[PDB]
Amino acid sequence: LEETRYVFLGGNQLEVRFPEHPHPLFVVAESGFGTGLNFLTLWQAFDQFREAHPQAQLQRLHFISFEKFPLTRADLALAHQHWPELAPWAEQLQAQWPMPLPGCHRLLLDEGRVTLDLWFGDINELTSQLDDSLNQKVDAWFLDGFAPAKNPDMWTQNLFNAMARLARPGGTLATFTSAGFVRRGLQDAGFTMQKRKGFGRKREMLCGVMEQTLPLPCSAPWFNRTGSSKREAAIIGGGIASALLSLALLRRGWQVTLYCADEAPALGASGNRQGALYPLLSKHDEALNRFFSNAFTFARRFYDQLPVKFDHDWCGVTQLGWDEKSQHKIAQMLSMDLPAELAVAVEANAVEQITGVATNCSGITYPQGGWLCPAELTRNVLELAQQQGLQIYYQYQLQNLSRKDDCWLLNFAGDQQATHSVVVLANGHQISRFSQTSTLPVYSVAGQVSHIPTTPELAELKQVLCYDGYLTPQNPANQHHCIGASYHRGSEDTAYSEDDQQQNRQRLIDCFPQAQWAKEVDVSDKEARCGVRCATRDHLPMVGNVPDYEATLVEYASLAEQKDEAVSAPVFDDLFMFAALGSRGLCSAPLCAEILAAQMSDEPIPMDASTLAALNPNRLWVRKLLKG
Ligand SMILES: Cc1cc2nc3c(=O)[nH]c(=O)nc-3n(C[C@H](O)[C@H](O)[C@H](O)COP(=O)(O)OP(=O)(O)OC[C@H]3O[C@@H](n4cnc5c(N)ncnc54)[C@H](O)[C@@H]3O)c2cc1C
Repeated sequence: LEETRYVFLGGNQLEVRFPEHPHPLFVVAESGFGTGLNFLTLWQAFDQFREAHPQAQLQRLHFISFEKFPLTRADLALAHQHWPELAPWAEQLQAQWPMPLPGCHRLLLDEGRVTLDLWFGDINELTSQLDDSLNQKVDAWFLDGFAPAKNPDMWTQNLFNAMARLARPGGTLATFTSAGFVRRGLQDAGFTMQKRKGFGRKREMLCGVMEQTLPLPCSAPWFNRTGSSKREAAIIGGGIASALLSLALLRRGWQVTLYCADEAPALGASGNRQGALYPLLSKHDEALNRFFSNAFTFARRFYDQLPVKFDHDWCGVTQLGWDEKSQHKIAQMLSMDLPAELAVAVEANAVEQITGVATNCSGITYPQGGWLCPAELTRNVLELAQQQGLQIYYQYQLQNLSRKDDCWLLNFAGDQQATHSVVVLANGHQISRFSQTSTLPVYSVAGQVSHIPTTPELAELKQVLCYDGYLTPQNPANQHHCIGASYHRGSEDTAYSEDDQQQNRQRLIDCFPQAQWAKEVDVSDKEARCGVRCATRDHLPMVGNVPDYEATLVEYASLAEQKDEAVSAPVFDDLFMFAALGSRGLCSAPLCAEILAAQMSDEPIPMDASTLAALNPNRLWVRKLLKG
């Protein structure tokens, strides 16, 4: 343990650099996370640092690391037992220890003080897939793992080059090994290397620093994500998206203001009483599946950590093949062989025990999922945000935006205007109401969810059912269930429809004609909540810089043939969008808020270049332009 401190903290001059670090955030990357020893050690060091030097500018730690073969958290725990001194940190690390899914996993520890990005996979396979936003963001490197002798496999020119790419100018690195090919390899990668006495009986150790500013690669500029240098932003919003975002920004030292068109928040699509938390898995869409898996697990972690009162139960969500198409989608999902803590098959006989209700058919189950009250969540997250200093103006409806020299002029309804440095459009299905956004491949889908009274037999239902519509367990606070899914493409109408009311029960009955419990559902009270989803085909949100449609057509007019020498993606200055959350919003919103707030602050974004491109707003125009 003292050798850990020596090698990795000492080798990077961290205890000295910290209090002199002229930035709010410090970024550290690690070739393997192993048992998490190095990270815990560093975390302790960081806490001691903050405790001893409150005046210091550096308030936040960011730690990126890789593990190819993660641990079961039981083994992680009893591994952590060897170092009792670190317990108070390790416990936290365990509390949030992520599920063994591929890709990037963000953990928010110590209420944001310490951010950990765990990438599960082969580090050499993953360096390729890392996002450009990560280039030169790394202040210090822990090059660690099994000794080069006895495991040369990890130590490759690939790795050295990658470390060189991510290390910011003046950034450092340290490793326990003095091995030659490592030194010369790191020198080829562009580091300036120095030997240093090893710890105790061991021999010389290596540490170096990047003493030059290398050229930044920018592989595919049409997809690239830029932030802002300005720290003051306005959000147009009042739904879950805006709330989560505002937390994420305030956390990062942003001065935030929210304008909402309605009297209160959560009167848009986020206004439901009960809504379902679960991932959309795809076997044949890589991005979609990656994103929903990681965003779903992050979502649960986040919701657990979030210090807010909101009705909810994670009771598990069960999805039944009631017919062919469904049985088949389910089948594919089960064919992709995923950890059972994510999704697992359920036979028709087990279905009654698990859901409390007999569907007379098999299905799949997401055990970590459930229902939550989105309206209460949004409302209360916003309240928390105001405490944190969020400035909210209700009844401000944004009519149009104009770009002045250093800012954005916002023109609202009712003769009101504001002026802000940065602007984010969070406003839901109305995202397209502005000239800058009018061409976006998003569309309105109105929908109606019915509020039904609970009954002794329905009270037996322990999980959210997903069939054609969906039926939630009752929320005991109101003694009702939500049952829903009315779907109208192209419709912005929020008016109650008796047709939809009736179709909500109908779908259920139709899916389980033999089931007595289902006949219990009673919509006769004409009670429902209606809202307008903003959707895309491909089913992913649009999060990032608002692209300039015309410029994007003019430039890129060729692309194709001309893919080199291309300009960065044409974009409006300091204008970002968080939108097209679909029907899956409670799942995607937290990690999106993270991705966007990270992007705007020029910090590390917790996701790979591909899935990120899959989330990008200029997506369709760009891929159509790539060919004809
Ligand atoms: C019928 C239905 C069922 C759903 N089921 C689920 C579910 O099962 N699981 C799940 O996770 N999600 C569900 N959702 C929600 C889905 O996730 C939505 O996409 C999500 O609620 C979007 O929230 P948002 O913050 O992006 O926009 P919204 O919640 O619609 O909020 C947009 C906000 O922007 C404001 N605004 C609009 N224009 C302006 C302007 N010009 N100036 C100022 N303010 C403006 C509005 O006041 C509004 O408050 C459901 C939604 C509906 C309608």
